[PDB]
Amino acid sequence: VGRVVVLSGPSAVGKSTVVRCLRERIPNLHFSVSATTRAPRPGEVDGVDYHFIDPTRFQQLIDQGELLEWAEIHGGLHRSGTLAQPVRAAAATGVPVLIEVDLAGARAIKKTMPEAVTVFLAPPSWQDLQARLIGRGTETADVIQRRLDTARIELAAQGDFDKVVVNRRLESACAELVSLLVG
Ligand SMILES: Nc1nc2c(ncn2[C@@H]2O[C@H](COP(=O)(O)OP(=O)(O)O)[C@@H](O)[C@H]2O)c(=O)[nH]1
Repeated sequence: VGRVVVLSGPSAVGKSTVVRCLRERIPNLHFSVSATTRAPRPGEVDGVDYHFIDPTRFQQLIDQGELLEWAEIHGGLHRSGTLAQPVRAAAATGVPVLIEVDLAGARAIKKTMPEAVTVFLAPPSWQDLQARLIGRGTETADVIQRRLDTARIELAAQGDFDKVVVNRRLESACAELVSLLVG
């Protein structure tokens, strides 16, 4: 049976890098393909980038308990979420599964699939995260303050997760995640 790992963290401690490294390291890793009700962009392939479904069908899936989690995107322009069945089928086939979501999505997945392993990717320090959020300083004081407040709230509840991987260095953080996925 394949492990299911749920990767989350602060909304900007940086995850598309770690995900890329993980997919290169584990040749048959299944990266969960979310359902959405927006339309495809040119270049997007149904079943690969998203599972493109229509608003009516998505509501069916909600009511039948077929989403591990879902949310309204841009205040309800459309919806996106994680489908239970592909994840369960991949795991029963023996293939490891990675789900990458925001913190609210990860909290919801722990309820619908408790055997999933939740991992919070933390920064090596507060000062490290703060420097990245100031960045080049092209954002106003009010926006930066709001991002610093948001990060503190999100960091303060890393205890709800099963595992904390501290992102000190790409190669060791990615190594720790490989151990969880195929160990
Ligand atoms: N909770 C939930 N949100 C999702 C899911 N997939 C994508 N989203 C959100 O939809 C938004 C925009 O999607 P898009 O611009 O195509 O690229 P993305 O941001 O990397 O997913 C992001 O804020 C995501 O957090 C999902 O499976 N579940």
